[PDB]
Amino acid sequence: VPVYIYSPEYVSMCDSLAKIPKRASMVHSLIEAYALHKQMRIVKPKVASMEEMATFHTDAYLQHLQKVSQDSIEYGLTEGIFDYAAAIGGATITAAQCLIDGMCKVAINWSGGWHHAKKDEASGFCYLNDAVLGILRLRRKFERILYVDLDLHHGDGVEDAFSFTSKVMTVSLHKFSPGFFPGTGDVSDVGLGKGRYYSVNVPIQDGIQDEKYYQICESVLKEVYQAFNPKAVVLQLGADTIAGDPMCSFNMTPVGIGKCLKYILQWQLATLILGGGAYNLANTARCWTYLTGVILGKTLSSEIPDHEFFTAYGPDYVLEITPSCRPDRNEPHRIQQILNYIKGNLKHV
Ligand SMILES: CN(C)c1ccc(C(=O)NCCCCCCC(=O)NO)cc1
Ligand SMILES: [K+]
Ligand SMILES: [K+]
Ligand SMILES: [Zn+2]
Repeated sequence: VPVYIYSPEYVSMCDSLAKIPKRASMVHSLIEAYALHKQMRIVKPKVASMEEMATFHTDAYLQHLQKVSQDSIEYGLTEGIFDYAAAIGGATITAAQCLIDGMCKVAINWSGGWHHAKKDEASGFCYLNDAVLGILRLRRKFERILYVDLDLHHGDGVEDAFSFTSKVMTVSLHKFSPGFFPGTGDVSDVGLGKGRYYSVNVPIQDGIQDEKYYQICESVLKEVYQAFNPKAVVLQLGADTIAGDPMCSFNMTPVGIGKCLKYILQWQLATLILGGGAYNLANTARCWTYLTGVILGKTLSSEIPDHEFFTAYGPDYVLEITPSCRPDRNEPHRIQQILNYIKGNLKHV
């Protein structure tokens, strides 16, 4: 039975210092309104210790972050932000611990996925890279970890953490366009040194929809699985790809993301599920509730059930999201060229 990382205090903490308010409450409240929590093993998250956070971040960065939370320019830098970051990092580590111990094959921290943070630098509103911390916890048991990042943005912090190693392969599908954050992650970015070809990047343009996205994702993950043979997976599912997000870049629905998730779940590997960037509150809850249903194999009712935040689901009050009427800017020949480039990189793996 999947593990669901959750406590009322954790959700309150996540919404107190969140970049987007009440997002954690709405996601959990919708999952609860669909009664999906009854089909999962609810595990209270522990708070990450200083030593656990220092598995990736430097002592100087963690000490400075802890002080200002009580030369910030140097570390890419709010009251209480350190306890917030330690709570989210501890939640992802707790999920990874559940996977190590064989408590489950899928463990979910929807409030995690803060993929931009570097060892000594906050970045992209990420003060602590819980995805890296979770991978490093999984490295206690699993020899090869696959990190898949389906956020709108390039998972640069996670890729940079493992750029020099072949024990962790990072795969990011993201918007890539001059001026678009964080600006890295071209298909030519393949890692460095012993990690060369163990970073995979799929640059994508505005307006992609469910069918073409899944064709790209399935093609990449199929070749990655055969070449890399991962023993565990960490999957980042930032909902800022979803139609109606203020980012207004991709044109996805949770159904397309869900097919990517299903393809990974079929591998039967230990799988750590994370959230990520997401800026439409109601659509974020829609997406991650639906994806929770996919994890559980359950079909959900279309009408948003009556619950605390029902009035936020206008004007339609249904779970389904409709794509926006705007163009797909992705040229099929550019996409194929990217797929050819990646296939050639993975022959080296
Ligand atoms: C209030 N408002 C509309 C905004 C405030 C800040 C930014 C921004 O700094 N953007 C640059 C940093 C982008 C970080 C993206 C985080 C993300 O989703 N990563 O996956 C933009 C808009
Ligand atoms: K991504
Ligand atoms: K790597
Ligand atoms: Zn994002």
